[PDB]
Amino acid sequence: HWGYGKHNGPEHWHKDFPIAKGERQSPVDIDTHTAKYDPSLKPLSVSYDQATSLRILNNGHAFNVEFDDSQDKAVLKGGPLDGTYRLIQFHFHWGSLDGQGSEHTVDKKKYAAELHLVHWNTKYGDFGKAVQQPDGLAVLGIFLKVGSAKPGLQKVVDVLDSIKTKGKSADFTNFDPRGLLPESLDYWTYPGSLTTPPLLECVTWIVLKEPISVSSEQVLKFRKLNFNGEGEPEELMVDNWRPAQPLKNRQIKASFK
Amino acid sequence: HWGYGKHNGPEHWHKDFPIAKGERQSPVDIDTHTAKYDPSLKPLSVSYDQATSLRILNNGHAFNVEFDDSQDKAVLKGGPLDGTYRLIQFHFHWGSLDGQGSEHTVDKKKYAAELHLVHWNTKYGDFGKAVQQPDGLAVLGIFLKVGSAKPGLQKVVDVLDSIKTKGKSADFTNFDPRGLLPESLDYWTYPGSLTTPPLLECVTWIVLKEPISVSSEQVLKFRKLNFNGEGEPEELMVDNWRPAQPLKNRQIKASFK
Ligand SMILES: *C(=O)c1ccc(S(N)(=O)=O)cc1
Ligand SMILES: *C(=O)c1ccc(S(N)(=O)=O)cc1
Ligand SMILES: [Zn+2]
Ligand SMILES: [Zn+2]
Ligand SMILES: [Zn+2]
Ligand SMILES: [Zn+2]
Ligand SMILES: [Zn+2]
Ligand SMILES: [Zn+2]
Ligand SMILES: [Zn+2]
Ligand SMILES: [Zn+2]
Ligand SMILES: [Zn+2]
Ligand SMILES: [Zn+2]
Ligand SMILES: [Zn+2]
Ligand SMILES: [Zn+2]
Ligand SMILES: [Zn+2]
Ligand SMILES: [Zn+2]
Ligand SMILES: [Zn+2]
Repeated sequence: HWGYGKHNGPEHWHKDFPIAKGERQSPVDIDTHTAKYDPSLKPLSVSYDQATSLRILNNGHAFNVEFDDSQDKAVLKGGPLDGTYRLIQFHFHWGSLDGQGSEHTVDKKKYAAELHLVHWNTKYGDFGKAVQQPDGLAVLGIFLKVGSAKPGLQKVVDVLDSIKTKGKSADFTNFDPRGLLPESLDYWTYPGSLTTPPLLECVTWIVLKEPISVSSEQVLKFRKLNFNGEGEPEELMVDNWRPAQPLKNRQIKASFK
Repeated sequence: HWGYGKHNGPEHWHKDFPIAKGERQSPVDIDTHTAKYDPSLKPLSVSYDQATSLRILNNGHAFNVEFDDSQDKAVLKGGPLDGTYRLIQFHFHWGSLDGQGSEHTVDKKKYAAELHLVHWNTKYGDFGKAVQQPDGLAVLGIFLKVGSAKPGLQKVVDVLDSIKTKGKSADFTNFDPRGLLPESLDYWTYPGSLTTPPLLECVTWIVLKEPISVSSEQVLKFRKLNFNGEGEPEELMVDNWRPAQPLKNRQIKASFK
Protein backbone atom coordinates (compact mmCIF):
# COMPACT_ATOMS: atom_id res chain seq x y z
CA HIS A 1 0.00 0.00 0.00
CA TRP A 2 1.21 3.57 -0.90
CA GLY A 3 2.26 6.09 1.79
CA TYR A 4 4.96 8.73 2.52
CA GLY A 5 7.86 6.37 3.58
CA LYS A 6 11.33 5.61 2.04
CA HIS A 7 9.92 2.73 -0.13
CA ASN A 8 6.16 3.59 -0.72
CA GLY A 9 6.26 7.45 -0.97
CA PRO A 10 5.68 9.95 -3.86
CA GLU A 11 8.87 8.84 -5.80
CA HIS A 12 7.38 5.23 -5.88
CA TRP A 13 3.66 5.99 -6.63
CA HIS A 14 4.21 5.77 -10.45
CA LYS A 15 4.83 1.95 -10.11
CA ASP A 16 1.20 1.31 -8.95
CA PHE A 17 -0.58 4.49 -10.27
CA PRO A 18 0.81 5.20 -13.77
CA ILE A 19 -1.03 8.61 -14.03
CA ALA A 20 1.54 9.86 -11.37
CA LYS A 21 3.63 10.88 -14.45
CA GLY A 22 0.66 12.48 -16.26
CA GLU A 23 0.52 15.94 -17.91
CA ARG A 24 -1.55 17.65 -15.11
CA GLN A 25 -0.12 16.48 -11.75
CA SER A 26 -0.56 18.40 -8.45
CA PRO A 27 0.72 20.06 -6.50
CA VAL A 28 2.81 22.71 -8.35
CA ASP A 29 5.05 25.68 -7.48
CA ILE A 30 3.15 28.99 -8.05
CA ASP A 31 5.72 31.50 -9.43
CA THR A 32 4.15 34.99 -8.95
CA HIS A 33 6.28 36.22 -11.97
CA THR A 34 4.26 33.94 -14.42
CA ALA A 35 0.95 33.34 -12.51
CA LYS A 36 -0.63 36.46 -14.14
CA TYR A 37 -3.84 38.37 -13.15
CA ASP A 38 -6.83 37.28 -15.35
CA PRO A 39 -9.56 40.00 -15.44
CA SER A 40 -11.94 37.41 -17.13
CA LEU A 41 -12.10 35.36 -13.83
CA LYS A 42 -15.59 35.89 -12.24
CA PRO A 43 -15.62 36.32 -8.41
CA LEU A 44 -15.49 33.06 -6.35
CA SER A 45 -18.77 32.17 -4.52
CA VAL A 46 -18.38 30.07 -1.29
CA SER A 47 -21.80 29.06 0.18
CA TYR A 48 -21.04 27.15 3.47
CA ASP A 49 -23.84 28.57 5.74
CA GLN A 50 -25.77 25.22 5.86
CA ALA A 51 -22.69 22.85 5.85
CA THR A 52 -23.62 19.58 7.69
CA SER A 53 -20.45 17.86 9.09
CA LEU A 54 -21.01 14.07 9.75
CA ARG A 55 -17.78 12.32 10.82
CA ILE A 56 -13.99 12.66 11.23
CA LEU A 57 -11.67 9.71 10.40
CA ASN A 58 -8.00 8.70 10.34
CA ASN A 59 -7.56 6.91 6.97
CA GLY A 60 -3.81 6.17 7.52
CA HIS A 61 -2.75 9.13 5.25
CA ALA A 62 -4.53 12.16 6.86
CA PHE A 63 -7.80 12.83 8.76
CA ASN A 64 -11.00 13.63 6.78
CA VAL A 65 -13.99 15.62 8.08
CA GLU A 66 -16.89 14.33 5.92
CA PHE A 67 -20.02 16.40 5.05
CA ASP A 68 -23.58 15.54 3.95
CA ASP A 69 -23.32 16.00 0.13
CA SER A 70 -26.87 14.73 -0.74
CA GLN A 71 -27.89 18.44 -1.25
CA ASP A 72 -26.43 21.90 -2.15
CA LYS A 73 -25.90 22.81 1.60
CA ALA A 74 -22.17 23.59 1.13
CA VAL A 75 -21.16 24.57 -2.45
CA LEU A 76 -18.50 26.39 -4.51
CA LYS A 77 -19.71 28.41 -7.57
CA GLY A 78 -18.16 31.05 -9.89
CA GLY A 79 -14.41 31.73 -10.14
CA PRO A 80 -13.15 29.32 -12.83
CA LEU A 81 -16.09 26.85 -12.26
CA ASP A 82 -19.10 26.09 -14.49
CA GLY A 83 -21.95 24.74 -12.30
CA THR A 84 -22.31 23.65 -8.65
CA TYR A 85 -19.56 21.83 -6.65
CA ARG A 86 -20.67 20.18 -3.32
CA LEU A 87 -18.28 19.95 -0.33
CA ILE A 88 -17.70 16.21 0.45
CA GLN A 89 -14.68 16.44 2.85
CA PHE A 90 -11.70 18.52 4.03
CA HIS A 91 -8.29 17.27 5.23
CA PHE A 92 -4.80 18.72 5.83
CA HIS A 93 -1.22 17.90 4.80
CA TRP A 94 1.48 18.98 7.34
CA GLY A 95 5.18 18.63 8.18
CA SER A 96 7.41 17.31 10.99
CA LEU A 97 8.79 20.95 11.26
CA ASP A 98 7.23 24.44 10.71
CA GLY A 99 9.43 25.02 7.59
CA GLN A 100 7.59 22.30 5.57
CA GLY A 101 4.16 20.63 5.16
CA SER A 102 2.39 22.45 2.25
CA GLU A 103 1.90 20.65 -1.12
CA HIS A 104 1.64 23.85 -3.22
CA THR A 105 4.50 26.38 -2.83
CA VAL A 106 4.53 30.14 -3.67
CA ASP A 107 7.88 31.22 -5.22
CA LYS A 108 9.23 27.91 -3.69
CA LYS A 109 8.13 28.96 -0.12
CA LYS A 110 6.70 25.92 1.76
CA TYR A 111 4.05 26.55 4.49
CA ALA A 112 3.62 24.52 7.75
CA ALA A 113 0.48 22.79 6.34
CA GLU A 114 -2.19 22.98 3.64
CA LEU A 115 -5.99 22.60 4.04
CA HIS A 116 -7.91 20.94 1.12
CA LEU A 117 -11.71 21.49 0.92
CA VAL A 118 -12.85 18.84 -1.65
CA HIS A 119 -15.96 19.50 -3.82
CA TRP A 120 -17.48 17.55 -6.76
CA ASN A 121 -19.52 18.76 -9.79
CA THR A 122 -23.26 17.86 -9.30
CA LYS A 123 -23.45 17.46 -13.13
CA TYR A 124 -21.95 13.92 -12.59
CA GLY A 125 -24.34 12.37 -10.00
CA ASP A 126 -21.69 11.17 -7.44
CA PHE A 127 -17.99 11.62 -6.44
CA GLY A 128 -16.92 8.29 -8.09
CA LYS A 129 -18.18 9.52 -11.50
CA ALA A 130 -16.90 13.12 -10.96
CA VAL A 131 -13.23 11.95 -10.53
CA GLN A 132 -13.35 10.52 -14.12
CA GLN A 133 -13.94 14.06 -15.61
CA PRO A 134 -11.44 16.95 -16.07
CA ASP A 135 -14.10 19.35 -14.59
CA GLY A 136 -15.22 16.83 -11.92
CA LEU A 137 -13.62 18.27 -8.74
CA ALA A 138 -12.77 21.67 -7.28
CA VAL A 139 -10.29 21.68 -4.38
CA LEU A 140 -10.00 24.88 -2.32
CA GLY A 141 -6.40 24.94 -0.97
CA ILE A 142 -5.53 27.13 2.05
CA PHE A 143 -1.97 27.57 3.45
CA LEU A 144 -1.29 27.27 7.24
CA LYS A 145 1.49 29.26 8.99
CA VAL A 146 2.32 29.18 12.74
CA GLY A 147 1.21 32.25 14.75
CA SER A 148 -2.05 32.98 16.58
CA ALA A 149 -4.53 30.13 17.24
CA LYS A 150 -7.27 29.63 14.58
CA PRO A 151 -10.43 29.60 16.81
CA GLY A 152 -12.44 27.77 14.06
CA LEU A 153 -9.79 24.93 14.13
CA GLN A 154 -10.15 24.22 17.89
CA LYS A 155 -13.18 21.86 17.55
CA VAL A 156 -11.14 19.66 15.08
CA VAL A 157 -7.92 19.58 17.19
CA ASP A 158 -9.95 18.76 20.38
CA VAL A 159 -11.33 15.45 18.87
CA LEU A 160 -8.01 14.08 17.37
CA ASP A 161 -7.14 11.91 20.46
CA SER A 162 -10.36 9.89 19.61
CA ILE A 163 -8.99 9.02 16.07
CA LYS A 164 -5.21 8.66 16.82
CA THR A 165 -4.76 5.43 14.72
CA LYS A 166 -5.69 4.32 11.14
CA GLY A 167 -9.30 3.06 10.57
CA LYS A 168 -10.77 5.01 13.57
CA SER A 169 -13.60 7.55 13.18
CA ALA A 170 -15.98 9.60 15.38
CA ASP A 171 -19.34 11.37 15.02
CA PHE A 172 -18.42 15.04 14.17
CA THR A 173 -21.54 17.27 13.86
CA ASN A 174 -22.17 21.05 13.71
CA PHE A 175 -18.62 21.88 12.46
CA ASP A 176 -18.58 25.23 10.56
CA PRO A 177 -15.92 25.15 7.78
CA ARG A 178 -16.25 29.01 7.42
CA GLY A 179 -14.14 29.15 10.63
CA LEU A 180 -11.15 27.74 8.63
CA LEU A 181 -11.19 30.50 5.93
CA PRO A 182 -8.82 33.49 5.62
CA GLU A 183 -10.26 37.06 5.19
CA SER A 184 -9.49 37.29 1.41
CA LEU A 185 -10.74 34.69 -1.13
CA ASP A 186 -8.21 36.04 -3.71
CA TYR A 187 -6.83 32.87 -5.43
CA TRP A 188 -4.67 31.15 -8.04
CA THR A 189 -6.30 28.49 -10.31
CA TYR A 190 -4.86 25.78 -12.64
CA PRO A 191 -6.04 22.34 -13.92
CA GLY A 192 -4.47 19.49 -11.88
CA SER A 193 -4.88 16.20 -9.98
CA LEU A 194 -5.55 14.47 -6.70
CA THR A 195 -2.23 14.81 -4.71
CA THR A 196 -2.70 11.21 -3.36
CA PRO A 197 -3.34 7.97 -5.29
CA PRO A 198 -5.29 7.51 -7.44
CA LEU A 199 -3.82 10.94 -8.60
CA LEU A 200 -6.70 11.40 -11.11
CA GLU A 201 -6.45 14.53 -13.37
CA CYS A 202 -9.96 15.76 -12.44
CA VAL A 203 -9.28 18.86 -10.28
CA THR A 204 -9.75 22.58 -10.82
CA TRP A 205 -7.32 23.81 -8.11
CA ILE A 206 -8.29 27.04 -6.33
CA VAL A 207 -5.36 28.04 -4.03
CA LEU A 208 -5.93 31.08 -1.75
CA LYS A 209 -3.29 33.86 -1.59
CA GLU A 210 -3.99 34.50 2.15
CA PRO A 211 -2.72 31.87 4.64
CA ILE A 212 -4.50 31.25 7.98
CA SER A 213 -2.59 31.33 11.29
CA VAL A 214 -2.73 28.27 13.53
CA SER A 215 -0.97 28.03 16.94
CA SER A 216 2.09 25.77 17.39
CA GLU A 217 -0.15 23.89 19.96
CA GLN A 218 -2.81 23.29 17.21
CA VAL A 219 -0.18 22.05 14.66
CA LEU A 220 1.47 19.89 17.43
CA LYS A 221 -1.85 17.94 17.75
CA PHE A 222 -1.71 17.12 13.98
CA ARG A 223 1.84 15.75 14.52
CA LYS A 224 0.61 13.38 17.33
CA LEU A 225 -1.69 11.40 14.97
CA ASN A 226 -0.40 7.93 13.80
CA PHE A 227 -0.10 6.40 10.26
CA ASN A 228 -0.22 2.91 11.91
CA GLY A 229 -3.23 0.94 13.23
CA GLU A 230 -3.90 0.40 16.98
CA GLY A 231 -1.58 -2.40 18.27
CA GLU A 232 1.20 -1.64 15.68
CA PRO A 233 4.45 0.27 16.45
CA GLU A 234 3.92 4.08 16.38
CA GLU A 235 4.72 5.87 13.08
CA LEU A 236 3.92 9.63 13.60
CA MET A 237 1.59 11.05 10.89
CA VAL A 238 3.96 13.86 9.66
CA ASP A 239 5.32 14.90 6.19
CA ASN A 240 2.09 13.53 4.52
CA TRP A 241 2.67 15.96 1.54
CA ARG A 242 3.63 15.36 -2.14
CA PRO A 243 6.30 17.82 -3.45
CA ALA A 244 5.79 20.21 -6.43
CA GLN A 245 5.23 18.32 -9.77
CA PRO A 246 6.22 19.63 -13.25
CA LEU A 247 3.93 22.47 -14.45
CA LYS A 248 4.46 21.09 -18.01
CA ASN A 249 2.22 23.18 -20.26
CA ARG A 250 -0.23 24.61 -17.71
CA GLN A 251 -1.33 28.20 -17.12
CA ILE A 252 -1.72 29.37 -13.47
CA LYS A 253 -4.18 32.35 -13.37
CA ALA A 254 -4.45 34.92 -10.52
CA SER A 255 -7.85 36.35 -9.43
CA PHE A 256 -6.03 39.54 -8.17
CA LYS A 257 -3.44 42.24 -9.36
CA HIS B 1 -17.94 2.28 -1.12
CA TRP B 2 -19.63 -0.98 -2.43
CA GLY B 3 -21.00 -3.48 0.11
CA TYR B 4 -24.06 -5.68 0.78
CA GLY B 5 -26.60 -3.00 1.94
CA LYS B 6 -29.86 -1.67 0.36
CA HIS B 7 -28.06 1.04 -1.73
CA ASN B 8 -24.47 -0.35 -2.27
CA GLY B 9 -25.18 -4.14 -2.63
CA PRO B 10 -24.99 -6.67 -5.52
CA GLU B 11 -28.21 -5.29 -7.19
CA HIS B 12 -26.46 -1.84 -7.43
CA TRP B 13 -22.80 -2.87 -8.28
CA HIS B 14 -23.47 -2.58 -12.08
CA LYS B 15 -23.87 1.26 -11.65
CA ASP B 16 -20.19 1.61 -10.54
CA PHE B 17 -18.65 -1.57 -12.11
CA PRO B 18 -19.88 -2.21 -15.68
CA ILE B 19 -18.28 -5.73 -15.80
CA ALA B 20 -20.99 -6.80 -13.24
CA LYS B 21 -23.18 -7.56 -16.32
CA GLY B 22 -20.35 -9.29 -18.24
CA GLU B 23 -20.53 -12.65 -20.10
CA ARG B 24 -18.77 -14.75 -17.36
CA GLN B 25 -20.05 -13.50 -13.95
CA SER B 26 -19.93 -15.57 -10.71
CA PRO B 27 -21.44 -17.13 -8.81
CA VAL B 28 -23.95 -19.34 -10.75
CA ASP B 29 -26.59 -21.98 -9.96
CA ILE B 30 -25.26 -25.53 -10.67
CA ASP B 31 -28.22 -27.52 -12.17
CA THR B 32 -27.19 -31.22 -11.88
CA HIS B 33 -29.51 -31.99 -14.94
CA THR B 34 -27.24 -29.88 -17.32
CA ALA B 35 -23.86 -29.82 -15.41
CA LYS B 36 -22.80 -33.12 -17.12
CA TYR B 37 -19.96 -35.59 -16.25
CA ASP B 38 -16.78 -34.90 -18.35
CA PRO B 39 -14.58 -38.06 -18.56
CA SER B 40 -11.62 -35.90 -19.85
CA LEU B 41 -11.36 -33.97 -16.48
CA LYS B 42 -8.13 -35.04 -14.62
CA PRO B 43 -8.29 -35.63 -10.82
CA LEU B 44 -7.72 -32.46 -8.75
CA SER B 45 -4.30 -32.21 -6.98
CA VAL B 46 -4.41 -30.15 -3.70
CA SER B 47 -0.85 -29.75 -2.29
CA TYR B 48 -1.19 -27.79 1.02
CA ASP B 49 1.34 -29.81 3.17
CA GLN B 50 3.75 -26.78 3.47
CA ALA B 51 1.08 -23.97 3.62
CA THR B 52 2.48 -20.91 5.58
CA SER B 53 -0.39 -18.80 7.03
CA LEU B 54 0.74 -15.19 7.94
CA ARG B 55 -2.22 -13.04 9.10
CA ILE B 56 -6.03 -12.72 9.37
CA LEU B 57 -7.85 -9.43 8.63
CA ASN B 58 -11.34 -7.90 8.55
CA ASN B 59 -11.38 -5.93 5.23
CA GLY B 60 -15.00 -4.65 5.74
CA HIS B 61 -16.45 -7.32 3.32
CA ALA B 62 -15.20 -10.63 4.84
CA PHE B 63 -12.12 -11.88 6.75
CA ASN B 64 -9.03 -13.08 4.81
CA VAL B 65 -6.40 -15.54 6.05
CA GLU B 66 -3.27 -14.63 4.03
CA PHE B 67 -0.52 -17.08 3.02
CA ASP B 68 3.15 -16.70 2.04
CA ASP B 69 2.86 -17.12 -1.78
CA SER B 70 6.58 -16.43 -2.63
CA GLN B 71 7.02 -20.22 -3.39
CA ASP B 72 5.02 -23.37 -4.40
CA LYS B 73 4.31 -24.28 -0.68
CA ALA B 74 0.49 -24.47 -1.20
CA VAL B 75 -0.72 -25.12 -4.78
CA LEU B 76 -3.71 -26.37 -6.82
CA LYS B 77 -2.78 -28.52 -9.89
CA GLY B 78 -4.66 -30.91 -12.24
CA GLY B 79 -8.44 -30.91 -12.67
CA PRO B 80 -9.22 -28.28 -15.36
CA LEU B 81 -5.99 -26.26 -14.65
CA ASP B 82 -2.89 -25.85 -16.86
CA GLY B 83 0.10 -25.11 -14.60
CA THR B 84 0.54 -24.26 -10.92
CA TYR B 85 -1.83 -21.99 -8.91
CA ARG B 86 -0.44 -20.65 -5.55
CA LEU B 87 -2.74 -20.17 -2.54
CA ILE B 88 -2.74 -16.42 -1.58
CA GLN B 89 -5.78 -16.27 0.80
CA PHE B 90 -9.06 -17.93 1.87
CA HIS B 91 -12.26 -16.23 3.09
CA PHE B 92 -15.95 -17.13 3.59
CA HIS B 93 -19.35 -15.73 2.59
CA TRP B 94 -22.22 -16.45 5.07
CA GLY B 95 -25.83 -15.52 5.90
CA SER B 96 -27.86 -13.95 8.76
CA LEU B 97 -29.81 -17.33 8.85
CA ASP B 98 -28.78 -21.01 8.14
CA GLY B 99 -31.11 -21.04 5.03
CA GLN B 100 -28.78 -18.63 3.10
CA GLY B 101 -25.10 -17.56 2.81
CA SER B 102 -23.58 -19.54 -0.12
CA GLU B 103 -22.78 -17.72 -3.43
CA HIS B 104 -22.98 -20.84 -5.66
CA THR B 105 -26.21 -22.90 -5.39
CA VAL B 106 -26.83 -26.59 -6.36
CA ASP B 107 -30.29 -27.11 -7.95
CA LYS B 108 -31.13 -23.66 -6.34
CA LYS B 109 -30.26 -24.96 -2.80
CA LYS B 110 -28.36 -22.25 -0.80
CA TYR B 111 -25.92 -23.43 1.93
CA ALA B 112 -25.25 -21.58 5.27
CA ALA B 113 -21.83 -20.33 3.97
CA GLU B 114 -19.15 -20.86 1.27
CA LEU B 115 -15.33 -21.06 1.68
CA HIS B 116 -13.16 -19.62 -1.18
CA LEU B 117 -9.50 -20.72 -1.37
CA VAL B 118 -7.94 -18.17 -3.82
CA HIS B 119 -4.96 -19.19 -6.02
CA TRP B 120 -3.13 -17.40 -8.87
CA ASN B 121 -1.31 -18.82 -11.96
CA THR B 122 2.52 -18.67 -11.40
CA LYS B 123 2.82 -18.17 -15.20
CA TYR B 124 2.01 -14.44 -14.59
CA GLY B 125 4.65 -13.48 -11.95
CA ASP B 126 2.25 -11.87 -9.36
CA PHE B 127 -1.48 -11.71 -8.37
CA GLY B 128 -1.96 -8.19 -9.87
CA LYS B 129 -0.94 -9.46 -13.35
CA ALA B 130 -2.85 -12.78 -12.95
CA VAL B 131 -6.26 -10.98 -12.39
CA GLN B 132 -5.91 -9.43 -15.93
CA GLN B 133 -5.88 -12.93 -17.58
CA PRO B 134 -8.82 -15.31 -18.23
CA ASP B 135 -6.73 -18.24 -16.76
CA GLY B 136 -5.17 -16.06 -14.02
CA LEU B 137 -7.01 -17.38 -10.90
CA ALA B 138 -8.44 -20.66 -9.61
CA VAL B 139 -10.91 -20.46 -6.71
CA LEU B 140 -11.69 -23.69 -4.81
CA GLY B 141 -15.27 -23.25 -3.44
CA ILE B 142 -16.48 -25.41 -0.50
CA PHE B 143 -20.08 -25.30 0.85
CA LEU B 144 -20.72 -25.04 4.65
CA LYS B 145 -23.79 -26.63 6.30
CA VAL B 146 -24.68 -26.56 10.03
CA GLY B 147 -24.13 -29.84 11.92
CA SER B 148 -21.01 -31.14 13.71
CA ALA B 149 -18.12 -28.75 14.52
CA LYS B 150 -15.29 -28.55 11.92
CA PRO B 151 -12.21 -29.07 14.20
CA GLY B 152 -9.90 -27.47 11.52
CA LEU B 153 -12.04 -24.22 11.71
CA GLN B 154 -11.74 -23.74 15.53
CA LYS B 155 -8.36 -21.86 15.31
CA VAL B 156 -10.03 -19.29 12.92
CA VAL B 157 -13.23 -18.87 15.02
CA ASP B 158 -11.11 -18.39 18.23
CA VAL B 159 -9.31 -15.25 16.78
CA LEU B 160 -12.43 -13.46 15.31
CA ASP B 161 -13.13 -11.29 18.42
CA SER B 162 -9.56 -9.82 17.93
CA ILE B 163 -10.51 -8.62 14.34
CA LYS B 164 -14.19 -7.62 15.03
CA THR B 165 -14.05 -4.25 13.10
CA LYS B 166 -12.90 -3.22 9.55
CA GLY B 167 -9.11 -2.76 9.17
CA LYS B 168 -8.29 -4.98 12.23
CA SER B 169 -5.72 -7.77 11.66
CA ALA B 170 -3.70 -10.27 13.74
CA ASP B 171 -0.70 -12.59 13.33
CA PHE B 172 -2.12 -15.98 12.21
CA THR B 173 0.70 -18.56 11.82
CA ASN B 174 0.78 -22.38 11.42
CA PHE B 175 -2.85 -22.61 10.21
CA ASP B 176 -3.39 -25.85 8.19
CA PRO B 177 -5.96 -25.23 5.39
CA ARG B 178 -6.19 -29.06 4.83
CA GLY B 179 -8.36 -29.03 8.02
CA LEU B 180 -11.09 -27.13 6.07
CA LEU B 181 -11.43 -29.74 3.21
CA PRO B 182 -14.20 -32.38 2.78
CA GLU B 183 -13.28 -36.09 2.13
CA SER B 184 -14.16 -36.07 -1.63
CA LEU B 185 -12.50 -33.66 -4.11
CA ASP B 186 -15.27 -34.42 -6.68
CA TYR B 187 -16.06 -31.02 -8.27
CA TRP B 188 -17.91 -28.85 -10.79
CA THR B 189 -15.88 -26.36 -12.93
CA TYR B 190 -16.83 -23.38 -15.19
CA PRO B 191 -15.10 -20.10 -16.29
CA GLY B 192 -16.22 -17.10 -14.16
CA SER B 193 -15.31 -13.99 -12.15
CA LEU B 194 -14.44 -12.55 -8.76
CA THR B 195 -17.76 -12.47 -6.76
CA THR B 196 -16.84 -8.99 -5.34
CA PRO B 197 -15.82 -5.79 -7.18
CA PRO B 198 -13.76 -5.57 -9.30
CA LEU B 199 -15.65 -8.75 -10.54
CA LEU B 200 -12.81 -9.52 -13.04
CA GLU B 201 -13.48 -12.44 -15.47
CA CYS B 202 -10.18 -14.16 -14.52
CA VAL B 203 -11.36 -17.27 -12.52
CA THR B 204 -11.50 -21.00 -13.19
CA TRP B 205 -14.12 -21.98 -10.55
CA ILE B 206 -13.69 -25.40 -8.91
CA VAL B 207 -16.71 -26.04 -6.61
CA LEU B 208 -16.64 -29.21 -4.44
CA LYS B 209 -19.70 -31.54 -4.45
CA GLU B 210 -19.19 -32.49 -0.73
CA PRO B 211 -19.98 -29.70 1.80
CA ILE B 212 -18.18 -29.56 5.19
CA SER B 213 -20.09 -29.39 8.52
CA VAL B 214 -19.57 -26.47 10.89
CA SER B 215 -21.31 -26.12 14.29
CA SER B 216 -24.01 -23.48 14.86
CA GLU B 217 -21.54 -22.06 17.53
CA GLN B 218 -18.81 -21.72 14.80
CA VAL B 219 -21.20 -19.97 12.31
CA LEU B 220 -22.58 -17.73 15.17
CA LYS B 221 -19.00 -16.29 15.63
CA PHE B 222 -18.89 -15.38 11.86
CA ARG B 223 -22.18 -13.44 12.40
CA LYS B 224 -20.61 -11.38 15.28
CA LEU B 225 -18.00 -9.70 13.00
CA ASN B 226 -18.69 -6.04 11.97
CA PHE B 227 -18.74 -4.39 8.48
CA ASN B 228 -18.15 -1.05 10.27
CA GLY B 229 -14.86 0.47 11.51
CA GLU B 230 -14.00 1.34 15.13
CA GLY B 231 -16.04 4.44 16.18
CA GLU B 232 -18.96 3.71 13.74
CA PRO B 233 -22.37 2.25 14.75
CA GLU B 234 -22.40 -1.62 14.70
CA GLU B 235 -23.46 -3.25 11.38
CA LEU B 236 -23.20 -7.09 11.72
CA MET B 237 -21.11 -8.73 8.95
CA VAL B 238 -23.89 -11.08 7.61
CA ASP B 239 -25.32 -11.76 4.08
CA ASN B 240 -21.90 -10.90 2.48
CA TRP B 241 -22.85 -13.05 -0.60
CA ARG B 242 -23.68 -12.26 -4.26
CA PRO B 243 -26.68 -14.21 -5.69
CA ALA B 244 -26.54 -16.50 -8.79
CA GLN B 245 -25.65 -14.59 -12.04
CA PRO B 246 -26.80 -15.51 -15.60
CA LEU B 247 -24.98 -18.64 -16.92
CA LYS B 248 -25.27 -17.21 -20.48
CA ASN B 249 -23.42 -19.56 -22.84
CA ARG B 250 -21.25 -21.30 -20.22
CA GLN B 251 -20.72 -25.07 -19.77
CA ILE B 252 -20.49 -26.36 -16.15
CA LYS B 253 -18.58 -29.72 -16.15
CA ALA B 254 -18.80 -32.43 -13.42
CA SER B 255 -15.67 -34.46 -12.45
CA PHE B 256 -18.05 -37.34 -11.30
CA LYS B 257 -21.20 -39.42 -12.30
C1 LIG C 1 -9.84 11.29 -2.73
O1 LIG C 1 -11.04 11.39 -2.45
C2 LIG C 1 -8.99 12.42 -2.79
C3 LIG C 1 -7.61 12.36 -3.03
C4 LIG C 1 -6.83 13.52 -3.03
C5 LIG C 1 -7.41 14.76 -2.75
S1 LIG C 1 -6.42 16.28 -2.71
N1 LIG C 1 -5.13 16.01 -1.74
O2 LIG C 1 -5.81 16.50 -4.10
O3 LIG C 1 -7.34 17.39 -2.19
C6 LIG C 1 -8.77 14.85 -2.51
C7 LIG C 1 -9.54 13.69 -2.51
C1 LIG D 1 -9.61 -10.24 -4.57
O1 LIG D 1 -8.40 -10.47 -4.62
C2 LIG D 1 -10.60 -11.26 -4.63
C3 LIG D 1 -11.94 -10.96 -4.88
C4 LIG D 1 -12.92 -11.94 -4.93
C5 LIG D 1 -12.57 -13.28 -4.72
S1 LIG D 1 -13.80 -14.49 -4.79
N1 LIG D 1 -15.01 -14.21 -3.96
O2 LIG D 1 -14.31 -14.59 -6.24
O3 LIG D 1 -13.08 -15.77 -4.29
C6 LIG D 1 -11.26 -13.62 -4.49
C7 LIG D 1 -10.28 -12.61 -4.44
ZN1 LIG E 1 10.20 3.88 -12.24
ZN1 LIG F 1 4.38 -0.55 -5.30
ZN1 LIG G 1 9.65 33.67 -10.53
ZN1 LIG H 1 -22.27 32.16 3.47
ZN1 LIG I 1 -5.07 4.06 1.84
ZN1 LIG J 1 -22.53 11.24 -0.34
ZN1 LIG K 1 -5.14 16.99 0.04
ZN1 LIG L 1 -8.43 41.06 -3.62
ZN1 LIG M 1 -9.34 0.60 19.81
ZN1 LIG N 1 -29.53 -0.15 -13.02
ZN1 LIG O 1 -22.87 3.28 -6.96
ZN1 LIG P 1 -21.58 5.62 -8.45
ZN1 LIG Q 1 -32.52 -29.05 -13.35
ZN1 LIG R 1 -13.59 -2.60 -0.22
ZN1 LIG S 1 -15.30 -15.21 -2.15
